Amino acid sequence: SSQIRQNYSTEVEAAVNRLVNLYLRASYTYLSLGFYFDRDDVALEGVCHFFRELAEEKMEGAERLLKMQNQRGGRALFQDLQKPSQDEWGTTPDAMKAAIVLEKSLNQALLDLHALGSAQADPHLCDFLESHFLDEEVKLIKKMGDHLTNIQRLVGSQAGLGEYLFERLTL
Amino acid sequence: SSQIRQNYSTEVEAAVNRLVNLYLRASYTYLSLGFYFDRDDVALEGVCHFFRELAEEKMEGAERLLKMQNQRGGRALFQDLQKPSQDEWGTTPDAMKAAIVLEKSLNQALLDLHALGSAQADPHLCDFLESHFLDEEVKLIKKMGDHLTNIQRLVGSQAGLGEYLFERLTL
Amino acid sequence: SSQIRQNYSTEVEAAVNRLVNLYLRASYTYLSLGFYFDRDDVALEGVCHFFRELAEEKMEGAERLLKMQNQRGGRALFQDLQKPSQDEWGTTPDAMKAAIVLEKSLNQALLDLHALGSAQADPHLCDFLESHFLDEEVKLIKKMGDHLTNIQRLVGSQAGLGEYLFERLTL
Amino acid sequence: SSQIRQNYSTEVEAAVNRLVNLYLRASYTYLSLGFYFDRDDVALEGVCHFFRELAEEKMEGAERLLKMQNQRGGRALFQDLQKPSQDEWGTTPDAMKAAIVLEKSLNQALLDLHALGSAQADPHLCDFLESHFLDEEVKLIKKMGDHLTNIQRLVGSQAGLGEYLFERLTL
Amino acid sequence: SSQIRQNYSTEVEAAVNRLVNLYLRASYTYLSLGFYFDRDDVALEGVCHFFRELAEEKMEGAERLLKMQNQRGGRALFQDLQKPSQDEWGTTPDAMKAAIVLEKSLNQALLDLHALGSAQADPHLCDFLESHFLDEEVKLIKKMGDHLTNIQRLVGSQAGLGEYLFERLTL
Amino acid sequence: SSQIRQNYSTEVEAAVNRLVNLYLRASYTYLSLGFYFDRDDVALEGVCHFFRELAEEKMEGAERLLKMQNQRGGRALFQDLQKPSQDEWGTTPDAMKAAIVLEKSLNQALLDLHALGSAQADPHLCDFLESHFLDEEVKLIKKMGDHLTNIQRLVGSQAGLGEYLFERLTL
Repeated sequence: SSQIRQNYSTEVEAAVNRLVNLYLRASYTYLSLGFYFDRDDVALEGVCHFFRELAEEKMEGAERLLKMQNQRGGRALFQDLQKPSQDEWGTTPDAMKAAIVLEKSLNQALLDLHALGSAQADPHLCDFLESHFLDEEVKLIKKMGDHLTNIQRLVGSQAGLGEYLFERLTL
Repeated sequence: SSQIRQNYSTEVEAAVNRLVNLYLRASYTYLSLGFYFDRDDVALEGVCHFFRELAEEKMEGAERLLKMQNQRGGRALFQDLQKPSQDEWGTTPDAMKAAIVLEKSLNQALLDLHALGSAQADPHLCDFLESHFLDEEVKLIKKMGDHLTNIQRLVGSQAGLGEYLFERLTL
Repeated sequence: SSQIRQNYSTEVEAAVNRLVNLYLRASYTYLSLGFYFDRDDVALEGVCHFFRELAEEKMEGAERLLKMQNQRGGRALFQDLQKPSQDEWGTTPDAMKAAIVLEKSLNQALLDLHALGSAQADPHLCDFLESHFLDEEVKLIKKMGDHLTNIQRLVGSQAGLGEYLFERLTL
Repeated sequence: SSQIRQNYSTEVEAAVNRLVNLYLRASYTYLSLGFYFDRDDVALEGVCHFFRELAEEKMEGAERLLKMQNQRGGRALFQDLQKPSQDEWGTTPDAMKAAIVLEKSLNQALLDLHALGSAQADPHLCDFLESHFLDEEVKLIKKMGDHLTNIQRLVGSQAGLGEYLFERLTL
Repeated sequence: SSQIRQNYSTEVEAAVNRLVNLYLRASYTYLSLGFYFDRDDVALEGVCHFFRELAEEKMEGAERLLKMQNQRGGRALFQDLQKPSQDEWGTTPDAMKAAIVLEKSLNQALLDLHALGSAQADPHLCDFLESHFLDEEVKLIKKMGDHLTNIQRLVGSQAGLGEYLFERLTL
Repeated sequence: SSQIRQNYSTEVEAAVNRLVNLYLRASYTYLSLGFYFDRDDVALEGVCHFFRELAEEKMEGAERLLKMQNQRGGRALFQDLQKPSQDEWGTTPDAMKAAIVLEKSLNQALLDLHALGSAQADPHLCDFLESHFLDEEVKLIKKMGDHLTNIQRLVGSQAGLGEYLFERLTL
């Protein structure tokens, strides 16, 4: 048995492994989003960069979860990673909506894990999530909502022109 | 009685306290304008920053009035501060029009106080207002008019696109 | 409905708006305290500076609450601001006691909101308060208690002399 | 009665004093461990330094607890400090095992205090512990487990040689 | 049809997508290897760092392949990523052998793609692989063989001690 | 038996262990004095700092004794540490008198050990004490006497005011 594990439930251990899978899946989704916007027939560089940077952020999240798993004496277990939900991602608003869906799903998983940690009286977990994950998600989701509002306002006017201007002047 | 007060009428003293209330009310209005434009469903950062900066400017004006009140030997008296006139502020032109209404009201209050000071033969007051308030108001109102003209020219063309471009390229 | 709001109760949203009002009221109270000590017939500069700095701190608190409200997808609503409870604030101990009453009231409002957030299973709110508000209040209240003890020890000896020495050597 | 105390239970106050005693006892234990490894007939400098540094860390923890006690308006009460459990500490693995026992005991005391604070609805305490104590303990216990694994792997091979190599190349 | 594609076969396009999957799978495998060596009951930091760095290198390879796919006018298509072949990776020699198996498999896939490109008379592909992938693989495989020889020589002597010394003095 | 011990009596060895206990007890006493003056209802920061610094000095003394014990080939033995003689320490003169009592007791223990070393013809011990302990004690006791004289002169005049002025202008 583990020489360091203390107050770390099998329930939380399993939930952390599942959350790693979710973060790696998110990273994969963002890899796909980024490279779609790099296509010569899409060609929105600021959008490609926005999603490639998020791919990296989600990988960092997964790594942080895995370091914590080992810090607590749990055992990292990896599962197959499902491919992203789409092969083509449409226009900038389509993609930004998909991103917000994805983050809200990650945020609910974090909230669910926090609730489990509170049920399990695991304050270290609760602190860990609050400190590195919950505020980052709220900030990111707010940024994405601001972006969606701007993109929608622009493409309601003139879609092609609006997409270009958002990419050039916001991203 | 005050050991320093000299040539400072009760009329001007009361009028200065009223003008402080007006400046604090203006500050409050600008706080509300700023945070409305920070909403995820409005999301015009340059507009939020424009009004938050004015909130600070109006607080500075109130503070300057209060320092002067004490310099002259008058007594600062504070009243309840009424909430801003609106909870939601519409589009950028709506908000800029409301700002100009608000500043013209502050400018008339300054002009009224200057007239009172002249009637009371109070040249220190007259100098104080001219030096720190009257030119600032004229400059600010000119800037706001220039902004309104630009915003109107833009949103007459294509409203969503125009609002975005003003926020990105002027503010 | 809000495109970003998630796990943010109407109860907490309303409570945050109420707490903003409380912080702005506190800011106003401190504005009044500060300028009272700037009067030529009170003339305690270090005391004026102490309270003017707190006025600014409480405004910053209100602004932080309002940024968070929008981050979560709630809607800032502003109410009339009641004037401070006094027009004149007595001696330095009187003023410091009033300050401690005021902070304890803000601290209880924070504790009450934290309890609501815990009842609503809102860990982001709980983290937000703990990180930016609860330790600041405990630190500030400790400083104020230390000051009150010192002022009381001094003015028990010789009131005028003691008030002067506190202002010159502590503030 | 205390002019600053607010939402700070007698239960938590007493528990904090007990935790101070535990941290000072731990500091004492580490003082003893350190100087044992400084003996000419033990002579493992990196091990002496490892434990002397922990002695200092635990004293810092006690000091932080005591500052917090006063910040909250509680009263520090000190008890006799029991001497460490051993006069001689064996080999490096013996000592590292004893260290892990000691830290797990401190970590359980922290967890117990956090639970009490949660029962008492004391979020400031909960934040304090999470921010300065709970992650430090988890990090330190992980480091100690890593060290124990390495020392065990080495001394299973050739005990004297392995002890030397750990001290020279890890510590 | 693509406005830029020229001399880029559907065969090579599909083979590039498959090679991306292989590189992402390799990255995943290295993530797992790295975190296994970070376990408190394995605790070989230099080994964890060696494999975590390779995880990053393989992700970079995948990204380079994907940039090239778009440069040529092909379409990135992503598939499910299978989990690594093991959940626990044994001792340092076990892990290094598994790494060499993995790289030889990547190198054969590169050789196979180069042969296809030569059959398809696609010199750009051939240059791309030679310039960014084929020499990197040969260098990395040589390093891994050197490491395996050293680890084997050490653990043939005294396994625990040898594993430690390799981690401390080579990695 | 010890491979280094030479001219180091069992009598001096035991006396050094006892003196370590005395220095650690003194350190503890100073910890208590310091935190008493940090209470919100005592609130004399310069006094808290004066005693917290002495706590650290006495710990350093204990550490120096323990390094010397091992240098000579003796064996450090630790005993239970009795809690300080008081839970509350009164006014600044009360506390300074208690400090002088405490230092005079440490100084007599040093003198007693020096006499023992001279009886045992142990010149290294005699040099050690003279070089690191005896002049430090004489300097510290002189400083404390100077402080007591000043505090007494001040609080004979007006106790609260005098206590404040000493803390602000001497400490």
